[PDB]
Amino acid sequence: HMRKTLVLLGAHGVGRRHIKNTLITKHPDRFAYPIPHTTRPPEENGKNYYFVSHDQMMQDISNNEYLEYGSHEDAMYGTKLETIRKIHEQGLIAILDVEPQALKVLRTAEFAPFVVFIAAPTITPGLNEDESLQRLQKESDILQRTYAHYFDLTIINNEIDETIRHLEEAVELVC
Repeated sequence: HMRKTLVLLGAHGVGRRHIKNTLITKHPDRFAYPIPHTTRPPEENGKNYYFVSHDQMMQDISNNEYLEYGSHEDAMYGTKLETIRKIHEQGLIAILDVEPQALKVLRTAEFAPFVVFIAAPTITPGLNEDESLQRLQKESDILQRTYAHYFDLTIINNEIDETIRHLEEAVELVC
């Protein structure tokens, strides 16, 4: 693989979770998702989470071993670079639905990302113009006008099945 990581940028709720899970479910021999590490007491280590002590996670973060990290209910969660490496070592493409900040560490030969921006729909006959859609479109626009330098491809998510097909075709070509 020339490109080993499919990075999906986009506003929260634009559909990246459905897209990511569908791609892996469809092609589990092609894609994988790096599960997070957490300091939340456990489950099975390595199933949905890797369990780590607070001190160990902090030491690893300080040593720049994490791609992303955050806190929730007195606990910490993060995606470790090593987890992505494991996927690559198996000849699989890692799918990462992350914030643009993650690209600082991901944009190297080691991870070789293909960065796709999944944009909010412009055709919305089935969606109420409520707070959720307005915020989705606002956030999508902020991302689009701020981080466009880093996009390899943009797909407007008007038809989610088409978005998935386009990603499959792009990956077949570029990765």
